[PDB]
Amino acid sequence: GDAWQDDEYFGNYGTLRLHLEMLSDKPRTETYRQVILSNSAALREKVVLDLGCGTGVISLFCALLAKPAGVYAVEASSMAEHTEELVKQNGCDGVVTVFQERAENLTLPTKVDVLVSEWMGNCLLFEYMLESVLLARDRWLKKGGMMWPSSACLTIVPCQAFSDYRQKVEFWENPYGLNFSYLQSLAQKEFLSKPKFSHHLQPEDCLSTPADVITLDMVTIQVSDLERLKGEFTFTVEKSGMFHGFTVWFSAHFQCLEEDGPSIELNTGPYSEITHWKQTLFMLDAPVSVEEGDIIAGSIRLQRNPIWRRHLSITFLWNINSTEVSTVKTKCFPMWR
Amino acid sequence: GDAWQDDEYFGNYGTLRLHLEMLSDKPRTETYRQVILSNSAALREKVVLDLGCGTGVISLFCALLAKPAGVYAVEASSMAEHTEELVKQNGCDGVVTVFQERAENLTLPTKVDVLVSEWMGNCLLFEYMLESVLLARDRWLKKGGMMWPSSACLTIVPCQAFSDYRQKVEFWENPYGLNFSYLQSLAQKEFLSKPKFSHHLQPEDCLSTPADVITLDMVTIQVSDLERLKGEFTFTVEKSGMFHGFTVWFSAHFQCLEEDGPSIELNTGPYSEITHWKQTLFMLDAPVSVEEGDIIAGSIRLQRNPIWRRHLSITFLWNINSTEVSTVKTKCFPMWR
Ligand SMILES: Nc1ncnc2c1ncn2[C@@H]1O[C@H](CSCC[C@H](N)C(=O)O)[C@@H](O)[C@H]1O
Ligand SMILES: Nc1ncnc2c1ncn2[C@@H]1O[C@H](CSCC[C@H](N)C(=O)O)[C@@H](O)[C@H]1O
Ligand SMILES: [Cl-]
Ligand SMILES: [Cl-]
Ligand code: NA
Ligand code: NA
Ligand code: NA
Ligand code: NA
Repeated sequence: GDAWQDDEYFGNYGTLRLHLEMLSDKPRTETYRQVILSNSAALREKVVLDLGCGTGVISLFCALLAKPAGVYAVEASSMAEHTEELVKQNGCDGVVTVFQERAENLTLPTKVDVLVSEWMGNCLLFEYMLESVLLARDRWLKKGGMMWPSSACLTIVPCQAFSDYRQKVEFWENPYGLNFSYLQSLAQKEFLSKPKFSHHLQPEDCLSTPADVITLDMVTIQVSDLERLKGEFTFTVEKSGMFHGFTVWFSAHFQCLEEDGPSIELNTGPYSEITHWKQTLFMLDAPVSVEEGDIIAGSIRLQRNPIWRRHLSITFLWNINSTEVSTVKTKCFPMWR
Repeated sequence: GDAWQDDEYFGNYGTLRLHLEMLSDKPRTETYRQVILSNSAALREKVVLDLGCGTGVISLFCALLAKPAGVYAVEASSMAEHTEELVKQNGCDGVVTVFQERAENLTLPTKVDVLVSEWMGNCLLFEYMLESVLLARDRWLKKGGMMWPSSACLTIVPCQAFSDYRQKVEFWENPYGLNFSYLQSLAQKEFLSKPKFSHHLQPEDCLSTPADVITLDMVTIQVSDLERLKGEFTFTVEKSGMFHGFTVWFSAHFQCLEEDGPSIELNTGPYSEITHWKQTLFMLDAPVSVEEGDIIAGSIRLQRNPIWRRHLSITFLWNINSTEVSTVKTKCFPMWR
């Protein structure tokens, strides 16, 4: 409710702006289309729950690209009223049923064989729609049923971010020949203490090979596991450069309904086609130069905000060519836009 | 106060984000630098009022690139506390005095010879800082004194906007093969009823030569003139194309202090270097095809909001190859972000 900021959250999803962004994201939307196509024969006579269907696009993929026994399209925002009309104008109202309900207070006619949802936020967990997905899974997913995505993982890499640091911090040293360096302290707090959403990381700015640090198993994960997620990492710097911070993204995996089948992946990283999530940048307070062979090791922690339940803080701990504790640095980034 | 949303307006100018945007705007900031340089000798022993000085950059241009008798740097936001320190760290605290005051409640030691300000908003008038500038002019500018800018004008052109109309309106006809055309009515209201700030108009999308429609004389204009500004226009379409709407920008002119001197111009239009204002796009409800020789004539009206005094509505009236009144179309755009 108020702790979930549901008025603002679902109010935003009642306008076309966010849905235009999702549907204009071709890698994202086509991935879900490909999952339905790759599993078309296996979906026949299955009951599908599309949790948070928005405009209903995923439900329409299920009803038009396969032959399920039924599709339950669930959407809590005011968009559901239009989704019902869209389903009917695409000739699917006999298979797709629209429920204008929250997953938490959901009443469905039957349990389901497949629960498909697009719940991933920035750095995977932001806004914690995953909680709603897990609650609907526990109540409505039949034993042996399929979660789509079936697993997800958080991936990070040490990176260079020259343009960001120069434009936001070093800029103040001599703009037009004026000494504005007195503002650099304020610039570090205002521009570097928060994550930068919609960062486009270039491959040449990666200082090492990216590593998966946290992996979520969508069948076994529980709501209580989401309060604090942690992963260790150790990076060998592969090219000499400037360590400005960490870039974070995620992947989502869609297991085939049949063991012998194709598994489909949605990757939001720098080596894949850009998505509306792009990547997320976490700047250090001060950059440090590094050379090939340097070891950057530590951990990342995603700590859910105890009061504002759609928010979290991301804490990096890292050490460069060292194991001691007096050398360890840490920075905590509140995840707010 | 509340009708001026001063808490939010001056709160925004208390952070570095907006000042970084202004100072990173090289055409904007260098223009004011060039005005000071071009008038350096004429500014000697003059008293200068920098109204809304922000970080104090314009005041520092005056004290460092000329020899004025004194510079009054006035800033109502919390940035003024830092501006005072910036002035001192640039060795100008003997010439520049910082006043953390609103122009409306301003108490200066003397009247001034020059009133310089960067007050222009989107479509020139947005947020109506010009009102504050005119009130300070009436009280503090000596007779014969100089306003900088000394004049400004609003410029518009009929234009093509294919990408905007396709991405926001036509997109819904067949996304991924689905018929979402039922959403086009909602898309027209959500995406086309409001102005699009930060539009980058390309030269090849101009359907005619741009025309100045409203011109403001900064010495003679009065606050009461700002309630309703109107200008007529008539465009001969120079290339066959698609009439998607109107693009609007402005120019500001800086008269030399001496008659025989260079006059300097800041232009935010498509034939000039891009500024942080870019241009502003006003989309029609439905595009119309036009051919070379077609006449698009009508008027534009900037009507100040009577309640929310930093806002306005922009009303276009236009007619294509016609003089009658039953053929006239009109669209009113509320100026909100
Ligand atoms: N607890 C909940 N119950 C029902 N719907 C929810 C929900 N939490 C989020 N949603 C909805 O899930 C949607 C997430 S965005 C994805 C929309 C659509 N499935 C697509 O892929 O294009 C939003 O419309 C949001 O309103
Ligand atoms: N009525 C008023 N009194 C004092 N300052 C005002 C004002 N209205 C606007 N301002 C200030 O004027 C500034 C406008 S932006 C320009 C800042 C600076 N002169 C530069 O060119 O970089 C803001 O800092 C704003 O706070
Ligand atoms: Cl300078
Ligand atoms: Cl399809
Ligand atoms: Na409904
Ligand atoms: Na991976
Ligand atoms: Na002060
Ligand atoms: Na002009």
